[PDB]
Amino acid sequence: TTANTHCGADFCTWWHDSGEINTQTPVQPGNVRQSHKYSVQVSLAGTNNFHDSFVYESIPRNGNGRIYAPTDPPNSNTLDSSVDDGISIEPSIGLNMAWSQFEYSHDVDVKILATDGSSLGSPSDVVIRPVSISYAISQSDDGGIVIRVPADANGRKFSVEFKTDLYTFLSDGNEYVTSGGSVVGVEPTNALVIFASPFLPSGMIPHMTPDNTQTMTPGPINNGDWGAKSILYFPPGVYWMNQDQSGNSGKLGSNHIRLNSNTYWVYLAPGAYVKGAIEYFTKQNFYATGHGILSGENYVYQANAGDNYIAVKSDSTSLRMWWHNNLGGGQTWYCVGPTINAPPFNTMDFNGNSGISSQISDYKQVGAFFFQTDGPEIYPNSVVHDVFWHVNDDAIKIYYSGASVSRATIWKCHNDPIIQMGWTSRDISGVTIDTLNVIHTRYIKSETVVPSAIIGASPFYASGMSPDSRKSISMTVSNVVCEGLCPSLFRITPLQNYKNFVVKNVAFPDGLQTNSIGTGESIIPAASGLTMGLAISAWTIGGQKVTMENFQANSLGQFNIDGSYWGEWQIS
Ligand SMILES: OC[C@H]1O[C@H](OC[C@H]2O[C@@H](O)[C@H](O)[C@@H](O)[C@@H]2O)[C@H](O)[C@@H](O)[C@@H]1O
Repeated sequence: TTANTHCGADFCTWWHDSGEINTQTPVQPGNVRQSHKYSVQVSLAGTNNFHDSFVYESIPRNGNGRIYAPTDPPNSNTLDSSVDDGISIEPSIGLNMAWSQFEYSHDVDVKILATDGSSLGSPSDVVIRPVSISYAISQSDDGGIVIRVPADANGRKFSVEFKTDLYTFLSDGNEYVTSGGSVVGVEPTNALVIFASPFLPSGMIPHMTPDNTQTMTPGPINNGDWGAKSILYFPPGVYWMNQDQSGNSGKLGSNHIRLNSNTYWVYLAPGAYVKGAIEYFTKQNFYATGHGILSGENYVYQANAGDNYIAVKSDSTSLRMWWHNNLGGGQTWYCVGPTINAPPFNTMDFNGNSGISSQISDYKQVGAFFFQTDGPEIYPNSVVHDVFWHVNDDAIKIYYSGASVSRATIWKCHNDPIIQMGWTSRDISGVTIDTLNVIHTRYIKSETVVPSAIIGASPFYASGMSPDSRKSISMTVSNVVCEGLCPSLFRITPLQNYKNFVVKNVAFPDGLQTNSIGTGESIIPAASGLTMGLAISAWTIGGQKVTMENFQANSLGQFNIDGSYWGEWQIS
């Protein structure tokens, strides 16, 4: 019952005294859903001195089921039967995502055990994704699995996957099926993700004083409790929105934290767990830092913050995990360390002015089983590095110039592309995406409106628009790996020109899908007056090179780029 943790400058783990094993319903407000299957421990490398590290668990629909309002009884099916929330078969197969985070600055051993005492398999049955980074894996005599994790300034963020635990997603091209159809993905029934995080840069832990910092108290977050100081600090503990906007208690998922303008910094301590969402109002540079968790698990699908947090989609008022609707100019969001869990909608949007950028690093998103759970906006000149995002919508939204995304690992469900550049005509240059590891996908359908592809551009979102020949998109995408039977490299509906668009070092080691659903096929249709200046090199599939003689639709590359673009693009 008492956990044995360690927290020094070498490594740091933590626990919660209100962990709850629960695979079916919401956890109690002050409890934290804990893995029903795995325990994780950490020791300095080779010292056999293991310390407990809490393993969190997230489940499709968060135990709430198909409900319209956050006050509805769990699993009461009040959501309209016609609404596809992005979840179908997943609960029946027991799909869930568990994870553990610790901090480190020296080589450690990470030990995994099954909590029922059984064997997880031998080390040869263990795969760690992304496969670009290999680990030494051994078996302890109690049947555990031990992973040597070397010190790394950028940390490590990886999925540990056991052969006998893998589920095979099958699709008939319209829905997932329990047998027959075609294989569209193979991934853990019981996912286990490890975040071996570097300690925060000194500057990203704010220096706190009584007048400087509102220190929160573990328990119900009632309205106004977050105060109006420069810093909102959640020390270790569990916190939960407990009221609606009018101040009525015992209601979960019925409000969010509308910060005062004074408050420019949210700090989540390692071992803080906050059921809520953050909307900033400041006009200075603003911050979300620290190794705690912000969870949307009490919110219903599409929870509408302008309409009592019910399940009615609004592009303007459905709840973001990180939000701003009040303008400013020359602002930068610094996001270093946080994990978000179980977002009900799009995860981040800062509105009001065009003047905004972000520095995002060591930033994680888990338990995003709902549709519309896109990654954060990639505002102009943003620098993103060392991220791990589970998504069931657009992962990397390249809508703005000058941005860099580096060392991103994406775990895709079944909706929209990895990189999204469409929905409207855009002028973009000076973007680099390097070291992109797509470790899972499980597309049900082959689609272009929501592109089932690595690099995609959706057609127009609103009607009555035309493609713009005086706009162009230019970027460099390099060192990409998609693992598993993968979707197409490109599905782009051209809404403007593409020029100097470099795609280099792209590998599909397990091959593209070649089934009758057709998801493996890249599609770039004709668009009169527009160029498709794609320069592709070092594209391999299944270990074999894609060249100018096997790129085509019915060959290896499956690249159905319209003949009208001939000469504008090259594969070498
Ligand atoms: O974020 C994009 C989109 O995702 C969800 O819809 C996906 C469905 O789009 C339909 O047009 C298509 O016919 C289906 O096959 C797709 O599953 C979500 O429902 C929607 O609100 C979002 O805009």
